[PDB]
Amino acid sequence: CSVDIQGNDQMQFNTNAITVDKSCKQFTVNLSHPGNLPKNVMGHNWVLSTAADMQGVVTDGMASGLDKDYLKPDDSRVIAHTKLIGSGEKDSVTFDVSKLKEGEQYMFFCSPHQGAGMKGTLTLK
Ligand SMILES: [Cu+]
Repeated sequence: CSVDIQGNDQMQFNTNAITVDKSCKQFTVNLSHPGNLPKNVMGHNWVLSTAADMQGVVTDGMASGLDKDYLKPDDSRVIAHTKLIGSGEKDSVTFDVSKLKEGEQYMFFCSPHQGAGMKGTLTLK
């Protein structure tokens, strides 16, 4: 009921498909950032929404800027998220699996780099 995920200096996560076992009550993502670039140059977060909500979350988050960790404050569309991290920093987020529904499509992404392809699927199994 946990996954370790890395975001690197070239705007890539080390996975693009996360599976959450449906028997898990909570799920945890441990985000880290190998590489050498600091947060105000190549910062990453990990953000979860429905596939439908992803674009809005990214557009509104980018507009919110670096000091808001590239996320719209109190965004109802964001199921779970970490803070923004630079190289050598780490952050974890845990969420209730009850927040995911069978039949729905979910995406994870880094909001500042989602447009550059830093995204993937999250699926219940
Ligand atoms: Cu990123």
